[PDB]
Amino acid sequence: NAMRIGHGFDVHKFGENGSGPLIIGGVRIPYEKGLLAHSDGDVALHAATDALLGAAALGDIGKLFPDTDPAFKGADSRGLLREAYRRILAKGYKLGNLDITIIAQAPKMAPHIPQMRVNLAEDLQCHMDDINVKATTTEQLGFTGRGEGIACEAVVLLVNV
Amino acid sequence: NAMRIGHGFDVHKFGENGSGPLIIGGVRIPYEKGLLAHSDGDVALHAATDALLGAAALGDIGKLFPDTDPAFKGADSRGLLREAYRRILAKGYKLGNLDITIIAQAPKMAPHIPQMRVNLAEDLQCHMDDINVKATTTEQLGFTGRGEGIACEAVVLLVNV
Amino acid sequence: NAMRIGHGFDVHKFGENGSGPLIIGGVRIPYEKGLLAHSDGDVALHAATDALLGAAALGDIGKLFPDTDPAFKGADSRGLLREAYRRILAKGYKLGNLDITIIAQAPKMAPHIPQMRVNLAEDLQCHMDDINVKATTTEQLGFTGRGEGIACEAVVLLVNV
Ligand SMILES: Nc1ccn([C@@H]2O[C@H](COP(=O)(O)OP(=O)(O)OP(=O)(O)O)[C@@H](O)[C@H]2O)c(=O)n1
Ligand SMILES: Nc1ccn([C@@H]2O[C@H](COP(=O)(O)OP(=O)(O)OP(=O)(O)O)[C@@H](O)[C@H]2O)c(=O)n1
Ligand SMILES: Nc1ccn([C@@H]2O[C@H](COP(=O)(O)OP(=O)(O)OP(=O)(O)O)[C@@H](O)[C@H]2O)c(=O)n1
Ligand SMILES: [Cl-]
Ligand SMILES: [Mg+2]
Ligand SMILES: [Mg+2]
Ligand SMILES: [Mg+2]
Ligand SMILES: [Mg+2]
Repeated sequence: NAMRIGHGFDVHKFGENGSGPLIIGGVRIPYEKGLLAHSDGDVALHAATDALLGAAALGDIGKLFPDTDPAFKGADSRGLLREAYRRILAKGYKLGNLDITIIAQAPKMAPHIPQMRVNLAEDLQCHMDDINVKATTTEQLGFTGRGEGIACEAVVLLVNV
Repeated sequence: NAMRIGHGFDVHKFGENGSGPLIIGGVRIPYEKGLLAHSDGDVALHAATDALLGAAALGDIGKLFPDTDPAFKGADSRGLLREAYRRILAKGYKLGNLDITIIAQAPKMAPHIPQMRVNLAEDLQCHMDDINVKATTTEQLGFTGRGEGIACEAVVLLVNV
Repeated sequence: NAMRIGHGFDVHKFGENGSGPLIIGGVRIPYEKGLLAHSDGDVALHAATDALLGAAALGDIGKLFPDTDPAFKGADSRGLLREAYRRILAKGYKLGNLDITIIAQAPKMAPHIPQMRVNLAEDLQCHMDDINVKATTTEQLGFTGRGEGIACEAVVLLVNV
């Protein structure tokens, strides 16, 4: 079977005005709060990993890396992504292309998108043209608009090698 | 045209502490409330049906099965899915693969995912490897995090027969 | 590379009981409020444009048409869509198919869907069978259910010409 589709969706709640600031798409972004989570809280990498595992019918991140397991407290999401991708390659698939939509009232994602694409293209061993990332606001509506957290949605295509 | 993409999204509000407990992905899940709806309220099957009808440019579930029509009060969502799939086959398409993301603060979906995949693979007459299901929390943010309802998002690929 | 996937997501907040009523999918829909936005606020066309640009790894609408730029105040979203599609064709891709899910408590989208599909098929120079549009409610949950805005989600497939 030639191609497979995958979808990922992930949310994190902000901490308080201590938090050690954002990592999104492997990029450290300046901000007054960070996202609370078992690992580094990288919403964009989580959504992307799930899209990949989902396309491969491998479940999701929780399947591969139990949230219960203390070996992943503060785990680097880029490492989790690379491991999942390794498994996807093992199963005979490689990335066709990926598209990510970050949903956050703030901070601005646009300055960091090029580096995010760099990190992803590295991690998924492909050309940067196979990675798209956008960011969008929720016009101050709902919990993202209220600034209580950031959500991220990802969509992916795997090609059979 | 070789392949077609489809997306589905569906939400249901919980009832009170009577409700007759969850059906999700055709699986009856133990819980203090059920989801109010015209049919059985199976959010995951609704999202999946819409993804399929959407890929086929057949509209959505409301198009095929009027919500107004009393013949579908408490309708089995698996039956609705099978009917839609019948129509998709009629139009010359079959499932490539499906991926589903349930968004619910509770109860835990993970124990039921294998059976959900069984029901879907049966319904869409395919191998279980063409079905992925994940569940995710919203970290207690928004109406799902607040426990007022469950949302579900589905993505699908149809292949031309 | 044969096919590319894209995802779009967009939200707009309603104005007050002046607002000059809805445009969605290029269709003017009767309503007591309109959606506030820099351009015409057409959530469905925005989500679709982003899905297209995202599949093409061209970023999103903000990339092509700065929100800062006064040349796009009240810009027609259909025009923005046509420009983006022009760029996608330039890059060697054409629409495979598109699917859109409008998320709105009200007004009813169903009466307008056929015209929306007409506008899109015109804009993306394809057959209406390559366009699907659905609408869904959020059962009065969250900010859409509360009627403070409308959200829209789009998914797309590009084929290499
Ligand atoms: N956290 C965020 C959110 C948005 N953006 C940028 O702002 C643009 C869109 O933001 P938004 O206010 O959500 O735009 P629209 O909803 O499309 O506004 P309009 O109705 O005027 O088209 C995006 O392309 C993105 O580059 C960003 O950098 N960081
Ligand atoms: N109703 C739910 C919600 C979640 N899960 C399980 O819990 C995992 C993820 O839950 P969540 O708390 O949403 O995880 P993350 O947001 O990814 O947490 P982290 O930041 O620590 O990675 C999933 O893989 C799923 O198996 C579940 O069984 N039932
Ligand atoms: N703003 C809206 C929202 C919904 N609809 C129509 O109503 C149907 C579904 O609405 P909804 O109440 O969201 O349906 P379900 O959630 O699927 O209800 P049920 O549980 O009974 O299946 C759709 O197919 C659509 O045609 C509409 O015209 N305009
Ligand atoms: Cl909310
Ligand atoms: Mg984490
Ligand atoms: Mg129902
Ligand atoms: Mg606008
Ligand atoms: Mg909400």
